Amino acid sequence: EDPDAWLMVDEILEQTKFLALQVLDNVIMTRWKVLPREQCQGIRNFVVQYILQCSSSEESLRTHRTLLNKLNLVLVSVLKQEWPHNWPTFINEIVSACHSSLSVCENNMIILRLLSEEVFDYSADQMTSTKTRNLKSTMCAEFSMIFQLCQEILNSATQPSLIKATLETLLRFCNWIPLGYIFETPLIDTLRTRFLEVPEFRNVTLQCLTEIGGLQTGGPGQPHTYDEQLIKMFTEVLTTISNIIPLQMDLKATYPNSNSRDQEFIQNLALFLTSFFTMHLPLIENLPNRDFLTHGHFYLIRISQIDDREIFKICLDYWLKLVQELYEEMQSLPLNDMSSMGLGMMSGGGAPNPALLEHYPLRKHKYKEVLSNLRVVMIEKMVRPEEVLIVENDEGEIVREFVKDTDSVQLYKTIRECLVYLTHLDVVDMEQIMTEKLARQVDGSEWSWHNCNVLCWAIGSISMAMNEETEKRFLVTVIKDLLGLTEMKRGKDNKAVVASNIMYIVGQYPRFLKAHWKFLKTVVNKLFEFMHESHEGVQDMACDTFIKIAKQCRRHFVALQPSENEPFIEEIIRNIGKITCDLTPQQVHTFYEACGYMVSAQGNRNQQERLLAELMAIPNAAWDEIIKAATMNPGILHEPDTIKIIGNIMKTNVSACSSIGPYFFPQIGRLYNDMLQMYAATSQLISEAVARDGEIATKMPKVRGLRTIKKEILKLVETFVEKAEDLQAVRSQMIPGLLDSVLVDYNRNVPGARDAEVLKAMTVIITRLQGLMEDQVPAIMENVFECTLDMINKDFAEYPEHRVEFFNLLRAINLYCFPALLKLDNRQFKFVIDSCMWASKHDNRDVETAGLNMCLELINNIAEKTDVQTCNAFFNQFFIRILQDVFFVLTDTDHKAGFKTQSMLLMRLFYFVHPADGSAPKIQGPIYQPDQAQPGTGNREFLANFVGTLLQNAFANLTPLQITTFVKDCFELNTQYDKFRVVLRDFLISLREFAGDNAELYQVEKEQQEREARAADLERRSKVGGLLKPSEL
Repeated sequence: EDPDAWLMVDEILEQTKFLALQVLDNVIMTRWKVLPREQCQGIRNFVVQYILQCSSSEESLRTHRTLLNKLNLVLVSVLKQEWPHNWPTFINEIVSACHSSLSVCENNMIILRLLSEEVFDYSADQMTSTKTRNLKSTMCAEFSMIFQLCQEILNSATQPSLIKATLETLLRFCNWIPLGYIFETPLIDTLRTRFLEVPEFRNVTLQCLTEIGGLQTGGPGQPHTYDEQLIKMFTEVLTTISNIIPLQMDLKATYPNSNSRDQEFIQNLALFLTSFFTMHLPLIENLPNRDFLTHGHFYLIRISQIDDREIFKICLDYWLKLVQELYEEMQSLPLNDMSSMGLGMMSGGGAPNPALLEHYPLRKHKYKEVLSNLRVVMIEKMVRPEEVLIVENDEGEIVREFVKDTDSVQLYKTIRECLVYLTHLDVVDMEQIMTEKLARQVDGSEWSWHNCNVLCWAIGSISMAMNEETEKRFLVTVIKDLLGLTEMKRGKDNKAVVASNIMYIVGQYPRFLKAHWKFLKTVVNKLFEFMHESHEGVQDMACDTFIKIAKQCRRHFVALQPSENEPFIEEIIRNIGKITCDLTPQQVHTFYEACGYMVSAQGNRNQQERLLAELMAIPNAAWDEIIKAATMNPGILHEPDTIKIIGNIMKTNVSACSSIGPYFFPQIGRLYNDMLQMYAATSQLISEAVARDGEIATKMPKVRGLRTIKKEILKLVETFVEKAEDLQAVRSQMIPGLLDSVLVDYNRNVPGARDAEVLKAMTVIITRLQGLMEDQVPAIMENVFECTLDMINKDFAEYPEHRVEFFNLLRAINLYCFPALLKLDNRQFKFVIDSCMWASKHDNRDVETAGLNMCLELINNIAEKTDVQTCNAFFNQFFIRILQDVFFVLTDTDHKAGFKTQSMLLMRLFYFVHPADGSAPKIQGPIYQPDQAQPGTGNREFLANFVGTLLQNAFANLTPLQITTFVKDCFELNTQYDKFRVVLRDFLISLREFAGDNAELYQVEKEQQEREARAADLERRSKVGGLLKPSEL
């Protein structure tokens, strides 16, 4: 036990002694109770002495720096255990030690910085609600001594290392030091005058000042009001900064040509300004000079210009907070009340004419000039929107990208928000800036892909912020200019960029087009032009922009425009093939979806039928051709070409049906019969393929194709069933034939052949139809239930899709077709329960959630919707089975996520035995489990006893009385969910393994706060136009 270490440090010879030190530290961490008091005191004594020996000479210090480092680490390690108990003296000892030699003082500072790092790291995540303040107040007296130390040290020092370490320590202790002690003392003057100017001390000095500025003064008068001191600090520091940084100096170009220290300094400056402004802004506003506010914000802009993601993130956050605070002032105006006259700003959207408010005494005007710059920079720092699918790769060529980092996306949202607020503050100057940049992009030869892109992205992203009129004018100019750019600039790249931008913009402005149809027509034809170009990305974006525009402005296409002789949709239908010539099938599907929206817009039923007919003319004709061909021989069906084609037709129909909805029935009835026959055919082809080539045949491409076909058909059927309005007809006409086609086949098919999409379909049709599938339910269970289960038993993990969809199917059945469920054979029920229980016994959170949900719905339905004898027998077996399993799962370290439902489930279980209401108490289920277990009659008593027996297994450290109280708590709190689950939660927390398990148990409490948060965010955002995307409405 380290006697050999003492001898080691001296007698040896150096890696080995360090290793021994690490063993020592690891042991002290490992053990603390075992040591005898004399030996603990002794080890502290000797470690202190050995520290002292190297100290007295700076040469020895620099020579032994690593050894000193490990020594200090061991010291802080022991310190965490020993110091909180009883060691005030150490601090004073350190005070006397710094007043001994320079070196000793340095080491002391390093030590303080280390201990502070170890404790403060633990306490800075705390948010400093109540705890950090109390700790501060308790150790205030010692901290004062520490201040006298740091201050006088700062005054006496001449050695760089001393000053540096001192400042580091001061930084670490800033929050903890009494604020009054800080402010009354001329510490600030000392920091500014000597060290801030010195390059070496400058960064750390600035970080300290930043921390002081950030310091919350939650009492304006509680101790004293420190606004006056802070103002002096900010002013003088700002002046010094002005001296350090040239006005003419351009940060953007300079910054890349800089080392780590300088960049870190700029970061420190941004953090400083942002922190101070965030916490104490009105102070500078009220100042008469006004120069410092504007100068600081100008610095903020210059720094914001710099191309660095971190710095820019900081600046951006502050800018957002500022512009929100400024805007909400306008929002809180009495002028809102005069919205009726047309005056002021509506609660909705629409930026007000800036001129109307210039006569007001408002904060915004103070920043007027600054704002005019900010917008520009915000335009310059705009990023690629969600909708845009193409980007120039580093190498050169334009390419298509599916998704981007979340970090980029949230950045986009924040920047958009800022741009919107800026636009609201002054729509005119905004319009002027964007118009200028636009004119330069078109003719001014300020042209670059980057500039054009960011400008256009900014333009599109301000939709609904501007009132319809200014928006109208501006958009007219923009559209003309971009069309000009579209035809003038050539080459795949240039045209791709221009087209992309114009498509995004027109995508973002539906309302303008609604009142100005000619532009709508023009941009549509231009979309087709873009569609025919070589690059796939422009095709995709053309189709997507088209579907957006169709979605928002569907009604106009059906209507007759005064300009045109016929409805535009009619024009589209005839030329549809020519348009879709170059398209990939997905693009085609999207197209047909948009057209589907347009068809959905039609109020006239017969015309709707006609339009739908002519719309599906091509897929229907192709379908008929294929039907004839397959009718002659179904061998053609098992050909890659045919499979892919049929799949395409099906997907097209899916898109169309998805957009049109309830009025798709004329189309489907036509196709419906032949689909069933195709389904039966393909299935039969599979049965032959397997018989010839064994069960392995399913792996081969042909069978995979057949299954693909069947799946597509089913997906179409599902879609239409979702959209249906006439449930009775669907039940009568579609369902029996559908089940006739799918079920017996599904049963007879081999496991390889069986497809989960059938189960998905059953789930969907039962979900929509509800109590009309009840008659058909026995047929489904007969053909599905027994065979599917055996696919789970033999193979534990296999057929996961089948697993999830089987369970979800059962959930749908019980949830929607309960009265039908009571007819099941008793044997099947146990399997149902087993599946339900396993569903919880899995690592996947979602399927588990669904499982516990299903069990809950089950027992609830048994209680509330069933006769008492049926229910009480049901519980006679399943109450015990379920309760047991639920407890097993809850008690496990894994499956913590399920707690949210688990909590409720138990609550219900107890609810059925002893409720908290009733003049004469109402028992949901009277009789209990079979006699062989216990002949002892009584529910509550047996429940308590049994729960105790199970609980003793979990943890034996519990008193029988603890169990007793817990059970009673469970019984009385069955009425209130929150209280019950909380008590259970804390009770679980008490356990050691659960203490180390952390807290997943707070799931519900997390959910509620996010619900309210999002509701608030959406509420304030709705109050401001532009913040809501049209599609999000």
